[PDB]
Amino acid sequence: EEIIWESLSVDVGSQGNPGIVEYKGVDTKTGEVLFEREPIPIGTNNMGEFLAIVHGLRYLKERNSRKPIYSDSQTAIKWVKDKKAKSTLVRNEETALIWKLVDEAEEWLNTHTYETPILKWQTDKWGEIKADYGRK
RNA sequence: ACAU
DNA sequence: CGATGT
Ligand SMILES: [K+]
Ligand SMILES: [K+]
Ligand SMILES: [K+]
Ligand SMILES: [Mg+2]
Ligand SMILES: [Mg+2]
Repeated sequence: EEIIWESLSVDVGSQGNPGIVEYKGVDTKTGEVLFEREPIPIGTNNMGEFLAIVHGLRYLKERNSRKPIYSDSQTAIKWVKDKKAKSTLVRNEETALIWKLVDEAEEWLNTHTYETPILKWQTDKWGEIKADYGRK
């Protein structure tokens, strides 16, 4: 603790895993929805969590904001740190779109800088992240 | 085990 | 119960 309330919180939502994936980012303090990605027909939870963080980085950088990002995904936080999404999802025609977005997110990370802290949301202490989809 |  | 990940 404690929660850094001046922050952006992101989360994935899905219908199946693998399944339809979407994500959104919210103001941690107010819950205001700041961005929401159109659903992607097939992806994994972790790909979506990764895309949500990278989109947050891009959203904050464009707005000259130094706020941190919270994610509840140990996996996606590590993938962003490594600039490499180590997903097991088959690459095929059905998964081409999510894999294109993941490839492009990695490419963005490899061509841009940021100081944004990427912080673990401590669900066990604080409850569900503010960007959660309320589906579980 | 832990994080989803 | 199933799945994605370290
Ligand atoms: K949920
Ligand atoms: K969770
Ligand atoms: K497991
Ligand atoms: Mg999550
Ligand atoms: Mg959630």
